[PDB]
Amino acid sequence: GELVYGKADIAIAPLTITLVREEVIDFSKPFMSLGISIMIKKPQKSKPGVFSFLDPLAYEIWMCIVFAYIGVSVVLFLVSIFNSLWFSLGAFMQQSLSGRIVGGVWWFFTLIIISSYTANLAAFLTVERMVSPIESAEDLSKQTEIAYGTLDSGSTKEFFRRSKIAVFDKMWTYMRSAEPSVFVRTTAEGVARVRKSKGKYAYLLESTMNEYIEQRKPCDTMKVGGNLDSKGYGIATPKGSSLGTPVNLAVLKLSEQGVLDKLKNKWW
Amino acid sequence: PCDTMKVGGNLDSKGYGIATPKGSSLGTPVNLAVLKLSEQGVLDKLKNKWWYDKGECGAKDSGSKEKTSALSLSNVAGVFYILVGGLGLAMLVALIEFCY
Amino acid sequence: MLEGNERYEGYCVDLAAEIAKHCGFKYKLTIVGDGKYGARDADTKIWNGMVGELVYGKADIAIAPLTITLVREEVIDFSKPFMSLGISIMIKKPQKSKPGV
Amino acid sequence: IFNSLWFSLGAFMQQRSLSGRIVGGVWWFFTLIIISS
Amino acid sequence: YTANLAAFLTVERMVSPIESAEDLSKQTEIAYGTLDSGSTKEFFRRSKIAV
Repeated sequence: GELVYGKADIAIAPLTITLVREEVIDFSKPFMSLGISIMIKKPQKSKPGVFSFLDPLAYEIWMCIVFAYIGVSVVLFLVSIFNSLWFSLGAFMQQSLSGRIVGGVWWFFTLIIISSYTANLAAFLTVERMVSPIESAEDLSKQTEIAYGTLDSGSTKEFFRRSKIAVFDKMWTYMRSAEPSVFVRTTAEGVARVRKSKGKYAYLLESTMNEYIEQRKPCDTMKVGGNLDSKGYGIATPKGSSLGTPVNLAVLKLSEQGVLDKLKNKWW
Repeated sequence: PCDTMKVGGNLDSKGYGIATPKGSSLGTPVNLAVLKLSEQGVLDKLKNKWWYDKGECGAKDSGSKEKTSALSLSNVAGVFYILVGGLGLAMLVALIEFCY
Repeated sequence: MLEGNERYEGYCVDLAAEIAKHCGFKYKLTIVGDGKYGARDADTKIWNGMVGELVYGKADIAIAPLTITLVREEVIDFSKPFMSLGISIMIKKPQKSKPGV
Repeated sequence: IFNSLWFSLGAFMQQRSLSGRIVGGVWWFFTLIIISS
Repeated sequence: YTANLAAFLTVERMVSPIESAEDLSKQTEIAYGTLDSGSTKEFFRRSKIAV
């Protein structure tokens, strides 16, 4: 209102470019691209438990070795009743020509398994490999353990409301019937809800603000996956002003000489 | 054959546009009509049309390759196939010992 | 077998009809010369390309993936960007190799 | 106890009753993991 | 034998190359390049960024 009413001549600020603002003043070309990204708290994975003890061998090897135990402990029944299983449970306990190469290929078989369980068990106490989070936004919509929402009023809530794309429509039919209120009051209240959720709540916002929180304390959020839409800021001048075109031709000289990206790499 | 994959973000910020002659009559109205189609989502809908929809690797854009925490079942198979290969060779010698 | 605007299909072909829907004008689809872009010679200082056919009167508007640059902005009027992009990385995604006995 | 710790230290070492036979089995796979751990 | 098995598991557990511009600039096994004449090559020429 300070440009159309004359209370200002030019404006340089993170101002989104829209169609309604273009019918009153003159917008320049964008100086920084952004879009709706995803922000989540770093997978710390400081939650030790039993589901991580059997993590070495997979859910299919732990359950495949027993088919070899009872498969060898029952062969000792045949190569020699309630005493053979009493000897084989006492044989698979501590580590005729038929029964000879039975408990030896079974040795060399339990060789590699005990050799392999120890090998990979060192591979995840070396690097926590902590950073393994959901990134694709289409993956964020197919679950309900971890809630997600947006701002109660803004350009972000109106993006999912009128979308004729299949992936984004289901994201909307959730937050409309999701109780309790998955919507926050301000942007300062939305960032404070992901931090006190033990990693059970998410927030969507622009990639300029999402790429800025990741590099600030307490250093826990991380932008995951590409953005959802395409948008950019700009500079405005009054219609017919003597600085509308002179400034528009100046910004494009900045991005080509690597100045806008050196500024984006400076304050971020 | 969907053997490529975009890794990381973009290094620089650039974009395409529609061009009109300087002072052309259809200059501003198209500039306004472009903002109308971007906000109406018609731009990202048509972007999703000829890329993912009519694209030949629509399936190669949903699957993910991550660092598995566990050990592979395949390498352990080389041991199970040499164990049962000994259990079977063992029962072949039990019969020649029961007759002699 | 087709003729006119039905011959060509793609992102811009649907973009053309949608631009001609909120501005209403009979548009004829034409292909520029030799798949040309916006460039300027150093010796002759002659422009060529889709940008060239807009300053020389052989066309009225150009709709294509045209990189928005300063040397192109001083001569024609660019609309707002309808598609953001950037230089990225392409690596052959591996890890499809299968362990064997 | 003088012969049970004699046999438990001797059964800690290497990695005829069905009840005692299954005792020898669970103690290996438990110590086998801690030695691996 | 058990000692050699754990070395290869940890090398690949490093997960390389990770997705980034610098990881591509840090190793030289998997080389990298652009186009000979275009807006892509001229980008790195006059770039005053360390990476």
